[PDB]
Amino acid sequence: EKNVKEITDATKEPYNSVVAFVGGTGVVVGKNTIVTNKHIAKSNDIFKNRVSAHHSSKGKGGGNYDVKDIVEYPGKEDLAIVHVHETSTEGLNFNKNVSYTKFADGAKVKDRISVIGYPKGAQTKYKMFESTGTINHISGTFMEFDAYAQPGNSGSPVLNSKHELIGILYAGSGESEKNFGVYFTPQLKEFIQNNIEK
Repeated sequence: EKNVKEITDATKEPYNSVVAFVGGTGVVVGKNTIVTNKHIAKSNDIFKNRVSAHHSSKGKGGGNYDVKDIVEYPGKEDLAIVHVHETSTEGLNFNKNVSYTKFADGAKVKDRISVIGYPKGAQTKYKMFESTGTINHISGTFMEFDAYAQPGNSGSPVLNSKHELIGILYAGSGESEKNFGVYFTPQLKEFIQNNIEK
């Protein structure tokens, strides 16, 4: 499926839970807590760069926030969580400018999904795009879906028809029209919930 539309204003749910990294995308899951891919978190840590809360072309941004620390998932799964300092250098509060996306118990094959991220964000000046598709395969922690994705879309939220979080993108095949995701089992939901700032 190639149905890709620009989200020109990202101040509303669920788009205000999506954040921009340099190399890709994350989701806001709880207080001061962002979920993304491992290499997105790791390579950002050695440049010590900021994250942008729901940046869009006409939206009015949610601020730019420094990273506190990074917690990686010990297993094989491409999952890292990221903590921010909640006060930006403009004085914006993180938790007043995002929403927390809900989990999504669980998913089935042939479900319609949305992938929201920043494909080729360096070339677009980081426009937010929504891409729709369908889950073809779920096996344990793995899932496959046929929504159009460009790199970019590393760590992009996969949402169901009720704006709830099924998982995140980590890999494409090969422009890509079969892409692979980290499907959030209860065990993965346990890990994320335990690492939300309180």
